[PDB]
Amino acid sequence: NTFIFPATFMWGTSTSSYQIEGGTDEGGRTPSIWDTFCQIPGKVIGGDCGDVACDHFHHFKEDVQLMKQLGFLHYRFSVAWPRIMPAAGIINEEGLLFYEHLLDEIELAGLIPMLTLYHWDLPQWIEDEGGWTQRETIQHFKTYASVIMDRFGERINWWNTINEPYCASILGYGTGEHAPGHENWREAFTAAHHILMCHGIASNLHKEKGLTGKIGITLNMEHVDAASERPEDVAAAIRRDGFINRWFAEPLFNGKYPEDMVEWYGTYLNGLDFVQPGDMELIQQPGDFLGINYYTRSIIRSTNDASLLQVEQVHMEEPVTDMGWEIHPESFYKLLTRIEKDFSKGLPILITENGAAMRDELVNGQIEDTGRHGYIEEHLKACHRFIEEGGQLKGYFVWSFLDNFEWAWGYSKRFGIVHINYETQERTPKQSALWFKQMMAKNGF
Ligand SMILES: *[C@H]1O[C@H](CO)[C@@H](O)[C@H](O)[C@H]1F
Repeated sequence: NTFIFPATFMWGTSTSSYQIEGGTDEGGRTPSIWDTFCQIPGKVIGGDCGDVACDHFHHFKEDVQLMKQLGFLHYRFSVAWPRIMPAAGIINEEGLLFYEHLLDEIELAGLIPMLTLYHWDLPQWIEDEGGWTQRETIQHFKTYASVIMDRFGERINWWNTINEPYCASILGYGTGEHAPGHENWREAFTAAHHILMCHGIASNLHKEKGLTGKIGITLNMEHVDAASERPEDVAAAIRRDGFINRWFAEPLFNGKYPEDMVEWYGTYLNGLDFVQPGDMELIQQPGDFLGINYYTRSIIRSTNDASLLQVEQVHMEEPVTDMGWEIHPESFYKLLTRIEKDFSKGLPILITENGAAMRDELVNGQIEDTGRHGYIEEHLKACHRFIEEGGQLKGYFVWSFLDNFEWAWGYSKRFGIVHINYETQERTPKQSALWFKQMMAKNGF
């Protein structure tokens, strides 16, 4: 009973610029939308902000070194837009420089990087103009994406255009739970449209520059189950499915929005007026791979409330993380299968984010995060069953190399395999991290 992964399975770890970097007002960086957002009372637990965070801006050389010794060959990070374009058309050399020195270390250590272009930290000066609700913002992204592709490109093996368009649009302008924090469904869908286009934008700039590195977008997807066999619950699950999965996957591989969902939104879509000629075509560019982020399945029931979807999420209390998320690895194998079947039916699948947050305690310099550990392994068994069965999964990046700013949850939630002591900023690998190093060694378990 062993699980040996492919010979070329890419193993790595992922992080995000605002979530770890710190150095918010250093090197010319100007405020991002989350710096404004974290300041609104009640938006983020304990009022935590991305101020300092893990301070990766100063400890990066050690962190990359710490990765190598940990056994990792791939590292996915993101570039802080506010660090590159602190203002309308200016290009901050000091910022392009930080990532350069970072890349030096990546290569010096002998690792293969994956640069994520957009990971929710939009420049506040851009949100001032209307942010993602304005087509013009797509032009500002083109500017940003070109600079980074020209300044590099000859050193990037994998390009990750947008990380989870669903969060940045639905949660950022619709539910108000992420930054900038608007509660307007007409904006959320307009924003989802514009961010989805920025994926095409970067994919075009990619072909024109003739870069050789791979390119793909990242969607957070979730397997959905109906709460009961009642017709309304089944309909409820369908809606939730199109809401998170189909509304972003459909345009990516089919060049269209889910018809059923388009109807359910109706008025809020304003008749798809935000869609201009050539937009859908621009958006339908799968690229060389499809990045996926998964954590747990959702159990859905119907309600007749005042919410957009009118769906309720049954809160499974059985085996859950410190975040209250159910631990159902079966659903991961199930979601991966459904992703191949539709949409990627062939195209390489890369798991750009998978992990869990548990309560961590130090026992004489070591953290026995048996819980987190069991979570990675079990979910890896699902990826293994997908493979072996014909699954095109070519990689897996454990989410959070280090504990970091967990958005609205702040620092209270730790996804790291490496412990961060925020009073001293010192790093300390968790048992789960040691387990991963051994695992990648034998390339299995
Ligand atoms: C994947 O989800 C985790 C857990 O919420 C976030 O910290 C990452 O930014 C996201 F890409």
